[PDB]
Amino acid sequence: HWGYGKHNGPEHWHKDFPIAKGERQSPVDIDTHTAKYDPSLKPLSVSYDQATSLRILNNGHAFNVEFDDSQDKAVLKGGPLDGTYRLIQFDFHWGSLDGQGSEHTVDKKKYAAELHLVHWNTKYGDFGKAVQQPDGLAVLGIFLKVGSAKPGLQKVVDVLDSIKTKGKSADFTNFDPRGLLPESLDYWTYPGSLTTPPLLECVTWIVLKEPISVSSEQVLKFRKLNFNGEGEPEELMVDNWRPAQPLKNRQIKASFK
Ligand SMILES: NS(=O)(=O)c1ccccc1
Ligand SMILES: NS(=O)(=O)c1ccccc1
Ligand SMILES: [Zn+2]
Repeated sequence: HWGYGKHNGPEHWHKDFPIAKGERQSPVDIDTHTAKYDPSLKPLSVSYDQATSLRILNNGHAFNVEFDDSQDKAVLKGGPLDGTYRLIQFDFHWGSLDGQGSEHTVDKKKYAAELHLVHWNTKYGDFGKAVQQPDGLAVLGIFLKVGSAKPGLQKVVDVLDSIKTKGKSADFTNFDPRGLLPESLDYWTYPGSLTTPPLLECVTWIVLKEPISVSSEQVLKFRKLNFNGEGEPEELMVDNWRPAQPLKNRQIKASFK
C-alpha cells in the first residue's frame, strides 16, 4: 500500500493512482506575487457553532478528527463556493523538523505543518458521491508555525498518546474546531485535488494566509505517533506531506487586495 516512505511515497503513487500526474493536482506552491486579487469572491463564512466531533483515528498515514455530518451543523460557504459545504473531518500533515511539514508552500516556504478542514458539497448528498464531482469538496487549509502554544490544539495533542499506532481510535466529543483558526480569513483559492490517494480532483482549496502558532512541544507530540500498528517495529509518523505539484493551467486567486 501507499505511504510516505522511499518505497511507497509520493513518487510512487502514480502507478496505482494515475491521476497523480493529472491536470489539477494538489498541493501547489502559492506564488504570492502571481496570485491576483479577485473582486468576484463573496465573503467567506465558516459556521462551526454547532460542530459535533465524534472520534479521533490514527489511520497509519496521519490522524483524522471525525465529525457528525448527518445534519447542517458545521458548514463553509461563500468565497469562491457555490452553495453549502458540510464539515466531515480534519487532518494534519507535519514534518520531522520545524523547517518542513506543510503541503502547500508560500513563495517556496515550507511551514512546520498544515491543517485541513474537509467539507463536502451538500448538493451531492454525501461524501462518497461528492468526491465523484469536480466541485464536490472544499478544503480549508491552515499553516502552522512553531512559536507560542495554540490552546485550542492542546486537547488534540493530549489524546494522541491513546492513538499511538495504526488503526487505534478514541472518543473525541465536544471539541470545538473554531479554536484551530487564525484571526484573519484572508485566503488564496484554486481548484485542486485530495493530497493523498486516491488523489481525486474534486477540491476547491481555500488556503489561509495567516498561519496559526503552535508550540514546539505540541508539534513534538505529533512526531511521537507511529505509522506502524501495535506490536510492530516503530516507524515514527513524520513527513506525511506530499510536495508541491505542477500548477498547469490554473490561476491562484487572492481574497485580499
Ligand atoms: N503506487 S503505490 O500505491 O504508492 C505502491 C507503491 C509500492 C507498493 C505498493 C503500492
Ligand atoms: N489531505 S486532504 O487532501 O485534505 C484529504 C481529505 C479527505 C480524504 C483524503 C485527503
Ligand atoms: Zn490533509
